[PDB]
Amino acid sequence: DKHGKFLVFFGTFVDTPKLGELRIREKTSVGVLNGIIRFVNRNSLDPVKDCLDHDSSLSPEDVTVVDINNSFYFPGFVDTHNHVSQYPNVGVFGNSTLLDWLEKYTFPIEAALANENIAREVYNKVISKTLSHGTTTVAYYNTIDLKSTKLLAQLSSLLGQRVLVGKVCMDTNGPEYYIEDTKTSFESTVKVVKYIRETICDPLVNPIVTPRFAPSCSRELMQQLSKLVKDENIHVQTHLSENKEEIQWVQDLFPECESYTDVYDKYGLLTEKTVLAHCIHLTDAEARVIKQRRCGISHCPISNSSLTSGECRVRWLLDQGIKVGLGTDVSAGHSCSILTTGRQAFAVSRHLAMRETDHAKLSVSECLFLATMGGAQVLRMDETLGTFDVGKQFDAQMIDTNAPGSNVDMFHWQLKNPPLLTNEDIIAKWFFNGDDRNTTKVWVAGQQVYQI
Amino acid sequence: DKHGKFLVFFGTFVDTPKLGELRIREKTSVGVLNGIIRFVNRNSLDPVKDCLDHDSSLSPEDVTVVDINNSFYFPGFVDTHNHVSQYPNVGVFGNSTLLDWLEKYTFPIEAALANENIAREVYNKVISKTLSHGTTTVAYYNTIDLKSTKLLAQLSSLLGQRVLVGKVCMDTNGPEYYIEDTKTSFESTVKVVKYIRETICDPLVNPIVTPRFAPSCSRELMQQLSKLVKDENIHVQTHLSENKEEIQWVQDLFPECESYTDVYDKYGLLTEKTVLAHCIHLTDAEARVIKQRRCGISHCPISNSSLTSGECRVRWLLDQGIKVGLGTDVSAGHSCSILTTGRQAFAVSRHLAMRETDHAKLSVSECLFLATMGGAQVLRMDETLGTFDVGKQFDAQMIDTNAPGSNVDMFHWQLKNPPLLTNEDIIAKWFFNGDDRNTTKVWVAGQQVYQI
Ligand SMILES: [Zn+2]
Ligand SMILES: [Zn+2]
Repeated sequence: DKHGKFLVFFGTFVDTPKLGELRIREKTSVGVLNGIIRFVNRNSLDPVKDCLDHDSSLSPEDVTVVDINNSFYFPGFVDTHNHVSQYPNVGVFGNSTLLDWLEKYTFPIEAALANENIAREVYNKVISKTLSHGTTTVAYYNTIDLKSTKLLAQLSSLLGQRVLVGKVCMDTNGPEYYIEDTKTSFESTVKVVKYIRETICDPLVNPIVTPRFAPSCSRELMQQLSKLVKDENIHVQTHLSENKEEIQWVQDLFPECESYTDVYDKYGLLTEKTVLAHCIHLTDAEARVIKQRRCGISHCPISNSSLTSGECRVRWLLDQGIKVGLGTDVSAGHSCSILTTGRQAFAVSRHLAMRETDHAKLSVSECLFLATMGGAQVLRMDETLGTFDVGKQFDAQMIDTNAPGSNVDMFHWQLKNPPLLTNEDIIAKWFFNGDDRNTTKVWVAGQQVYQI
Repeated sequence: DKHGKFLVFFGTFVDTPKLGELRIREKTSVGVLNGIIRFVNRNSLDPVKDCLDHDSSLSPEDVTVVDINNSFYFPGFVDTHNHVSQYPNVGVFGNSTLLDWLEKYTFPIEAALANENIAREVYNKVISKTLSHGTTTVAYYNTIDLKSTKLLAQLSSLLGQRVLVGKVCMDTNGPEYYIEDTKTSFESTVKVVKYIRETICDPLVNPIVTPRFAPSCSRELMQQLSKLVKDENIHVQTHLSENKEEIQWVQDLFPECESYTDVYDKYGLLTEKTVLAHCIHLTDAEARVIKQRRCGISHCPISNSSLTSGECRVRWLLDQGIKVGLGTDVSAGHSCSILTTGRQAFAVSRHLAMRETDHAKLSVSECLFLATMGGAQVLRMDETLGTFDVGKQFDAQMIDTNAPGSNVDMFHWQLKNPPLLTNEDIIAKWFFNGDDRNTTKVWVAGQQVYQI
């Protein structure tokens, strides 16, 4: 436990303060106290003295130095969309697309997690696994079950991950074994919000109102949830414009509205803290509404490709000023890793560029931005998360490209006559061939929550 | 060393004898002697007795039992296209597409490997790394250098991997520091073929004539190589129809020919043992020629996406009766893993299916076929490689989904009321979230060449 202890981390710090930038700070000291970065000193010669210069009140006794050539600190990844309850089905989907996959795999597994013994095992596994891949902040969809959603929030608090935890709302178009009535769906949401805020009462654990998607939620439910969201200033998360059959269904179910996006708009769910997953098939008018309402988009490339949903037009969304982050979308996406997700965002953008010009491509640094600051923006936490900057939370991971078993390797003669690698090249090697085995330590709010 | 010892492997064996099939044989005994599978007995109750029943000459002393719930044998992967010399640049390519990437990264690194000290390090690393990912057979492009290509063949023999080793041929359109004259390019190819066949003299190590691609090879060189290929019955490998600027260049360079494919056809390089990498932008006429000449195609999805080359129409090629395998295409593709390659073939086929109907999608089992039997077909080795069948080589890997650090996990309650996993589902979980850490042992020609 590091509360009350002044920390200073010394070494190389890599982050992405602006889309397209990759900031690499060598031989740098980062002072941290009670989870908050207090200073960042490049070319630091004396990390302890940097702390004493920063605060007259300190003595050398009060300072803990943490010392990092092939290693660097990187911010924690932000997973803006993850159905923790679906994790038993990662890799399991066959030839199916969205609506068949929901019926065949997803409602069955979510219903099964009403068993607290199963749910506890799944939650412990997913929180620990995502942390081990460097995910420090995650927006979780759970299930319609109040009690299991409360357990997920409790275990999140215990294990030290930064989370938003949602009870899924479904009062229409679900199987009889896995559906709510309207009053229960609303009242259970009120209870979970109060329980998280007043009982769990942990700055790292937030509620989030979670209408599953428009086919699952009546107009009455959406309007009731809207009012709660407004009155209590709560995050919202839902799916939008993922699959062509889904979109046709929404049009058939809500023909009084102009579009899928207009359904959420008219029934009050589009806010500055609304996280919209997928957003593939949007019209220009829909994207314009999203921009105007200041919602954020969770780009889920692994799911989108795996379920043959489509290609998210990430550059087109960014070009309009919409904030975009990455989501794993477990289990439609098979991976718990936002690094894996970033690699697939890179690939998807090139499938689009094959037809839509090079403008559509995302660079390595842009994908790392989406994986960190982008997700922080989508969660309206970018003032406190996503980079190594004064005043922000020390949510961070240690990357060691020479960790045991690493698939990232570099020959001595490549390191600064044969061609030499830049620092940027080293980061790219981790981006493409790194995995969890290179994440050796993870900190959330300046507390070490994971050790390899 | 297992020569002279009758082996019997007992456990679960998984392979793909026909495209679209996934054959799972539990509690099965596979007898192996001097690299060759001698019997496959399902529901074996006594593996030693199975050997004694198979061969009257044996005594129990002569039999070595190898005993495998979460583990199975799978055939070795076949990497039909890998530029080992480019490995220092994996992950390093920036925003570039093919022709810029060649000039900026590839000719510089290949030239640098004229230094035997560098080359030896790279070859040891790539052979060991690919083996550790389960690749038992690989077709390597090296460089234009005779001596380093000989070293690669020598180290391949020493380390036990099954290989085809090519000296690259370039006598046109290269930098002055990295180009051959025609006579040297041809005569050095004659020497490397003789050295591999007569000096290395190892059934696991074969030569392969390697015109880099049409822009690099004069008409005179291609015709001279053709005659050698025919007279000495040698494999051929080259690139075909990867990138639109490349294709335009070929048309400008060979306007007497009808197409890129027609260049290779007219100058004699299209044979039953020709391995054609990429094959993205083929006309119907080109694919028809490939079918008629019985060439095989190396599908390289990671490279194709990363360099924004295009989408290989794998189903369309298979539909015409052309054999297709997988290639890593190190370093345009960042990964040494054919499992990673298979996952990306799965994804690419769905990008095509988004526009070309579900017919274009490849299943998990089909990708595992391309990764094993498909590559064996492309190399004209499918009678002896690619499945667990009598008379074939024991090129195999042990997959343990519970190996240390595994990202493939399964809850006890999922294993045969909550939904249960099939055997096929378990294989899919490894396909999507497995990596080298699940490959715990690798055998080539019935000799263990790798241990985790
Ligand atoms: Zn989702
Ligand atoms: Zn290649």
